[PDB]
Amino acid sequence: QPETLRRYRPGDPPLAGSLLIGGSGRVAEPLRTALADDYNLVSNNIGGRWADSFGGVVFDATGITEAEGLKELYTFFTPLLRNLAPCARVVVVGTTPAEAGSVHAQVVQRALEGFTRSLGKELRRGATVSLVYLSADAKPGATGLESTMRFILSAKSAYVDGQVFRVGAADSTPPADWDKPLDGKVAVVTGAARGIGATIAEVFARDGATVVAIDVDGAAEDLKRVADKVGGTALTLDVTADDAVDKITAHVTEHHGGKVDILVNNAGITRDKLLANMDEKRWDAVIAVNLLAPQRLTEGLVGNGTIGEGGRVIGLSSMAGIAGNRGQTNYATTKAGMIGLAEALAPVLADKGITINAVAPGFIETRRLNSLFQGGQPVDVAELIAYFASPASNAVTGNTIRVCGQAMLGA
Amino acid sequence: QPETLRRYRPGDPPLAGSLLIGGSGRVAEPLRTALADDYNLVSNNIGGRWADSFGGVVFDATGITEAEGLKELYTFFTPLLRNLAPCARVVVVGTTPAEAGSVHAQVVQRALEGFTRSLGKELRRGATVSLVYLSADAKPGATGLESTMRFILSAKSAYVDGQVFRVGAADSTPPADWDKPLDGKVAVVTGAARGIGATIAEVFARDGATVVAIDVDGAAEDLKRVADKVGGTALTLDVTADDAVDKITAHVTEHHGGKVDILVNNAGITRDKLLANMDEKRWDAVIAVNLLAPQRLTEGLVGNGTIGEGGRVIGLSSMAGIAGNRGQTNYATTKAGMIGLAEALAPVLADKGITINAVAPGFIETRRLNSLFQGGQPVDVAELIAYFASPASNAVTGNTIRVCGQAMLGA
Ligand SMILES: NC(=O)c1ccc[n+]([C@@H]2O[C@H](COP(=O)([O-])OP(=O)(O)OC[C@H]3O[C@@H](n4cnc5c(N)ncnc54)[C@H](O)[C@@H]3O)[C@@H](O)[C@H]2O)c1
Ligand SMILES: NC(=O)c1ccc[n+]([C@@H]2O[C@H](COP(=O)([O-])OP(=O)(O)OC[C@H]3O[C@@H](n4cnc5c(N)ncnc54)[C@H](O)[C@@H]3O)[C@@H](O)[C@H]2O)c1
Ligand SMILES: [Cl-]
Ligand SMILES: [Cl-]
Ligand SMILES: [Cl-]
Ligand SMILES: [Cl-]
Repeated sequence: QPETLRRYRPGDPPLAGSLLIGGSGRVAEPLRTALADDYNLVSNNIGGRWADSFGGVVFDATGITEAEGLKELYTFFTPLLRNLAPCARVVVVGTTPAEAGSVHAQVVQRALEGFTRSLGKELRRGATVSLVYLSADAKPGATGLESTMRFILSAKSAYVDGQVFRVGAADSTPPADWDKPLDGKVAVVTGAARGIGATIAEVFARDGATVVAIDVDGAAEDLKRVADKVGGTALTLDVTADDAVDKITAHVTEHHGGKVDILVNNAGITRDKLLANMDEKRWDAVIAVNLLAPQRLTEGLVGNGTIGEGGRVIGLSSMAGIAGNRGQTNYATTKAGMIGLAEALAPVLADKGITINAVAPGFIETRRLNSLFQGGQPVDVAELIAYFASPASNAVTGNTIRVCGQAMLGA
Repeated sequence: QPETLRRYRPGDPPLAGSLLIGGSGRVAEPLRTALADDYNLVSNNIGGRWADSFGGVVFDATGITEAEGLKELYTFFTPLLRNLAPCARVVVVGTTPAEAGSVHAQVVQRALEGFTRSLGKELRRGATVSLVYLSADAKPGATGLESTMRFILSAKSAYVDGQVFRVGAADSTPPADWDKPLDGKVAVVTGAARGIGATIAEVFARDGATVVAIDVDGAAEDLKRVADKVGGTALTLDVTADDAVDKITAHVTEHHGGKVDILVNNAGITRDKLLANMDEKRWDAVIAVNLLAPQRLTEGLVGNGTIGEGGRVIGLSSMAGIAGNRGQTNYATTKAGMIGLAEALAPVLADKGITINAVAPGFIETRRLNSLFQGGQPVDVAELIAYFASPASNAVTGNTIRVCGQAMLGA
């Protein structure tokens, strides 16, 4: 039977149980220190006695440098798995493999992904697995890791499973309130009149953001309703229009102090057709909306300073961009291009204090061939986007993370 | 209905039809020059008239630098798809995205993978798609690309579909005979008494190699039969033994002039068990054979000079190492570690003129959830390994290529 997944609501504790952090690397102790107040931390013990089920189990693998040392994964996890609660979170933290410092160490840190993806296919009742890599150059405090662990170790990550998160070397500052992490931020969401975009607006506003909801003229009525519901503003415009950057710039100058902290390139279309049967309009329309427009909005709003230091850009990719899909040579090209935008701009935007990442949804109820045996919800996608958008996620850039319940499909 | 795939046999032309090479980049013309004698090259024409079906179609995308330029994929391929023969080969050649020279160019070169993987899911009757990336620093002649194109553009690649090949900057020398590419090479194949290993030995010997077939004492009878059939030698040994490197070194010194040109780390075991139910022997045995032994044989034989300039190391990974598999936290860790060995040693071994790569088989008859709607054969795996082993594949290192018929499963 498919598990009814717990999802986030204000005031509900992050985990449905205790948090055990172990392993003998460089992140276990600073992570225990950082999470002790908001989580119910418990220590490991040889007797295998714990009053509560584990809501979260984190293994710090950053100290493993030899294949003989991989046995620590086995000895740590085997006594703990039967105490996992439904919808528990299992996380392994390693070192970015190319930075691990020796051939042997790079081999074992790379091997961790085989372990985590397999373990995810063994967990039951909605529990998920995650692999987080941390740069070898992060400071001892590992503050740049905190927003990633807090996203994973919460109900917000309910439909993210089997994924790899890649954290760089930079220190982070926490938001004033981890429960309102986007407080004071101005967020532009394209395609916000319906679907995933409308839910992104709601989750952003839940987290304290001021949302500029963008959609086409034909959706003006629904767009205003979304904007009013979230306490934000509605901007009707076609993202392919020549003056799109001008219009967004004028709008946030008029209403929101002249800046954009978060840009979500969510607007998109499909024109499905086998390539042998496709005409030019079906190709061109899809490239214009799904690839040219996100590139132009991102470069234009960074280029005129509207998005500045602390900025966050998130693009909507798709599993079709990663695995391909019959009838979608146009669409999948644009969604692989959205990954390309994150990967190509990440070093360029890092000089400006801006991150850029991509989310690749799988099956979103807008089904069963995944570890959670169910389809995702729009809120599950919006939560991953909000994680990237956090002011505390400054050390997370160039990532593509799938929100798919650990779907079988992929590359 | 599943297509009966054409596979390689000496004297059969490489393609089942003509070869059309197009696109306006830096590889179209030198590739036409290199392949003109052995292939039946035809030019594109606006009338759409060709006497024969296409056995191969190659599009050079290295000149595309702007998303508006991606339309060349559409205009080139749409008139050509209906003339593809059964088991045809479609290839797109691009530039390594991080080397493409501008943000816009990196975006479009990265986007090519969405296009190719989608097109593969539209081709019919056994035809396959491939994406090849070539370093921006390759010389105009693109000689380092030739062994990759010749593998793809042949029946040898029958079960390789949807994959990405990554070619570096180095020039290559062709073998004296592309139909006996391993002539004169000494190849060590572990686990060669049965299964995929026995077929690797046969394909290597077909291609002209002298094979050292390695397996355990209990398989001595079958091992000798394989060795005799391929004209090579049998070496009984357990690859986990302390003196394994010594014994291989002594064996090739006694019989094969003291050197190893090709090492295939194929021996492997499984001990499947849910991690919660697994004991220490099931973990340790799998790490010892599948990860520690390949690392030790590779580093030991490079370290004592038995594998030198021109050497080739190929490891057997697995789709389980990429996607994970229930009950295989031990096995999948080792198969992700085999990818880690290729990725970590590639820069170290490049200083010695040695490449190292990994092959990840999917479903090998030892089924239907792939683009070819059928399971692979051991020969299909062996052909991909022989491609890496070619003396002309010196510009191919650090690659992991799946042999899966474009399986739906993955990461
Ligand atoms: N299962 C899924 O729905 C799914 C899966 C993977 C990825 N995605 C991606 O997620 C995003 C949201 O998908 P969705 O299913 O909610 O889509 P949708 O079609 O329901 O909504 C997209 C919105 O974008 C708007 N839009 C389209 N073209 C526009 C333009 N030129 N200018 C401004 N607004 C424009 C539409 O009017 C619409 O309100 C898209 O980028 C889509 O490709 C969706
Ligand atoms: N479908 C598949 O068969 C499949 C799929 C993906 C990957 N692989 C990998 O491909 C390789 C070959 O698989 P296979 O199915 O042919 O396996 P197999 O079990 O049929 O044969 C492997 C051979 O290795 C030998 N071997 C095992 N331990 C050894 C040791 N310590 N020293 C020396 N020889 C040893 C065995 O005796 C056997 O002859 C393995 O690495 C396997 O993990 C196989
Ligand atoms: Cl450490
Ligand atoms: Cl169609
Ligand atoms: Cl060029
Ligand atoms: Cl079991």
